[PDB]
Amino acid sequence: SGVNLPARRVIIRTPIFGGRPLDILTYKQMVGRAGRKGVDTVGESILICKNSEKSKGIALLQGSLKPVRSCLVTGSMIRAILEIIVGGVASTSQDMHTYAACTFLAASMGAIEACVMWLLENEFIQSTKVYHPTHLGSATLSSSLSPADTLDIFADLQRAMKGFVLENDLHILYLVTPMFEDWTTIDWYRFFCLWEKLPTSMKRVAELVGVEEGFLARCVKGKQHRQMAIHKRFFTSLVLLDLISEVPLREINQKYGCNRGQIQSLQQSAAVYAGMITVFSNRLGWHNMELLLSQFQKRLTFGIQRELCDLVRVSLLNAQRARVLYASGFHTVADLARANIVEVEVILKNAVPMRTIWVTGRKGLTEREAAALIVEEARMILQQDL
Amino acid sequence: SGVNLPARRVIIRTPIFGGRPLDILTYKQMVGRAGRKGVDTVGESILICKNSEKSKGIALLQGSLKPVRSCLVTGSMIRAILEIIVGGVASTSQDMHTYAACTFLAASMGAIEACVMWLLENEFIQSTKVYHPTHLGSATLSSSLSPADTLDIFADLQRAMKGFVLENDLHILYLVTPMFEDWTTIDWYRFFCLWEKLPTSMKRVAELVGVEEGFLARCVKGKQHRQMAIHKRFFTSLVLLDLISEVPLREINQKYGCNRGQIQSLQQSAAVYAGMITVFSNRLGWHNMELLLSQFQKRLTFGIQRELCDLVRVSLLNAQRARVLYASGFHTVADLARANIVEVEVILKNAVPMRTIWVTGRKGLTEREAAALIVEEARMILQQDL
Ligand SMILES: COc1ccccc1-c1ccncc1C(=O)Nc1nnc(OCc2ccc(Cl)cc2)s1
Ligand SMILES: COc1ccccc1-c1ccncc1C(=O)Nc1nnc(OCc2ccc(Cl)cc2)s1
Repeated sequence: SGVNLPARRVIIRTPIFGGRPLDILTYKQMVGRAGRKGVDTVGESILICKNSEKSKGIALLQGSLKPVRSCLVTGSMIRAILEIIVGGVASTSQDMHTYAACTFLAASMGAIEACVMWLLENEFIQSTKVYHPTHLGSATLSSSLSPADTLDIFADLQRAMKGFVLENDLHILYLVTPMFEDWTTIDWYRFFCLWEKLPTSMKRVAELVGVEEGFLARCVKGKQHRQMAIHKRFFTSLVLLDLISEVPLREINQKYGCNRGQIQSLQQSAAVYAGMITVFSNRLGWHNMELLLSQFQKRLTFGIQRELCDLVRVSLLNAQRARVLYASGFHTVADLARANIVEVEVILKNAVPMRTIWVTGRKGLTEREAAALIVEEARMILQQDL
Repeated sequence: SGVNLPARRVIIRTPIFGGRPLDILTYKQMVGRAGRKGVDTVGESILICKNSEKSKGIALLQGSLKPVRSCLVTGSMIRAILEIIVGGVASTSQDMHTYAACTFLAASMGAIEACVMWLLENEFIQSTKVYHPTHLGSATLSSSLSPADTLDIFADLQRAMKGFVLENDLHILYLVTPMFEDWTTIDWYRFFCLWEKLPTSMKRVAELVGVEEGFLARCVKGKQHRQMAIHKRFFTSLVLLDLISEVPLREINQKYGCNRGQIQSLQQSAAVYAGMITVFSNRLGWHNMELLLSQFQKRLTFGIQRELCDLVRVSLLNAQRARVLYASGFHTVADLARANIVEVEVILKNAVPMRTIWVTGRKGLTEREAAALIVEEARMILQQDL
């Protein structure tokens, strides 16, 4: 389902993918890559099946795509009703049913009343029965979060304001940690070990958010839907703690047991969540929390420290071409606009963990061209932003 | 002792000033204003005395200024020793006594050893006996605070990081509140009344810093050196709360019983203290507290809200020419650089609580000239800062 990568022959080892038969859409997506346009005369797809498996293989061969659905009480319809009401585009319930008469459900061929009742009973919307957005209802639509999740997000942030720990970045990370989902398979023993070795200030954040020690890779070590979601959020917030501490990905993998792809996926998800939480607090008139969260989206997107938050504005300074360029004295995009060209070439030549330097979207770049583009990007950034 | 304000005749009602005889330096300062240069031929000072008072009056007439002193264990010598050691200008104790051989005490004609011992026993300085600044010793010299006060300041900030209240500005104000000193005569009943009417979130900050209700304008209402310094800091932090809430000075005076001169003096002192605390946290590697405190110095210097923190950068927008200029849509020094000249003239003409507008250092300014200078200052600010 990703990038366009055609191959002359596509061999699909087994029709059973992950314990379940291969999806017909997935199978079509795979076999559509068989054959390079303008190079090959034909393209070949070979699905390797056997014995009984032969039946599922022939079903995939002769199958066709399933019809499209709507997926619309439900979270999607709640989101849609909130989106229209809070935007001011629809006010009366007659308009509310008119809107549902414009959806895919109306084209495929009660719920809106239930959605309006749920939004009214949860203080997302006020009734005068003209429906008007509240402050929480406006903040949910602004920070782009599901109204189902926004209730617990509001409760968590409101509890965090009452007591906050400013001597580390872990409390500002537990709030921007999205969830556990399935980003990794948490090892309980490993978690408990890390916990037994946290600073004298972390466990303060751990107990201020809900984590424990009697249930913190303990009971589950030798073997509750919210406490599981807290510890699996604490561990997740510990990993991000090492991501914003510029710990190398291999060290994070060794200490936590999660591979680098999972760590990168988690950091991207956490940066998205941090941006959403920042907007949510900004629209709610929470100035003492939005100010704290305003930098963690960048610090999680690039996995950096605060010092590099100005250097990573350059498109070619991710988290290691900016740290080696920061240690040499360049700590600001201003010092990098006139940064001696050949100098940054030498600095990028040093510290190796022709076009060896790889840039996202630029593929491989030679050291000289890489740092030349770095200084040019710094010049553009500081020149067009004022 | 203030500005140069000469008068033809200076009449000093009584030689007894504030229950004590008038200082000879103060008397000379008063009577030096008798006579305007280039206008009067002579100047007259008349000290009105009587009966016994006549003796103190004639003593003031025939008195002379006392000799200068040095005022240098003592807090001044501790400050001087810390200043030289942490600056790196002096390292060995031989150099430390050489420094004291350069002071006014050496010119007027043990202590340095006691000061070094006090700085060593309080972790301001490390001994290798070459003396080197620590992180706390470097942070004390950076944020310009007395090392005597910096210990309790460090303890208070360190306690605040563990538990902080971000849902109001009162916790960020209790840390930047200098002290009680004598800025006002606190009325206990009034204080207790205000306290009985605080938001459901203030008393959280009050109990997180040390304030109580059993002793909060209670016992002292019907009638301990630290609890007195906390409540007298809580009340002081409440007043500043109304100063940064843009409450009019007369309303603050009515609700708190402190006149406007005392309130302005307190707000200036608190802004100075906020700047010092911000630098102290900046040099200690406290990024989650320096970020919170980075705006309160301005918000206390001008007694404004956050929205006006960009408008008050203009020299002629204190806290009421910026609020009336903010309500009309100008919320940034960018919108005020091209702000229609005649438009801001009309806006300044409105909202009155020829040169009626008074500007600090510009004396009285006509509305047209005032807002013309306002837009010119905005242009200069946004033009020379990038
Ligand atoms: C909550 O918003 C986020 C902020 C940071 C990072 C991720 C998200 C996010 C996360 C999950 N799902 C969605 C979003 C999302 O992008 N929502 C957005 N809403 N507005 C945006 O700006 C676009 C824009 C701005 C101004 C104008 Cl005039 C027109 C368009 S982005
Ligand atoms: C703690 O510093 C404060 C900061 C804000 C407001 C009040 C104070 C304060 C309060 C009580 N006593 C003293 C101060 C004071 O100004 N100390 C200062 N130290 N350095 C400064 O900047 C001058 C400077 C800067 C850079 C160079 Cl290269 C040369 C000189 S000011």
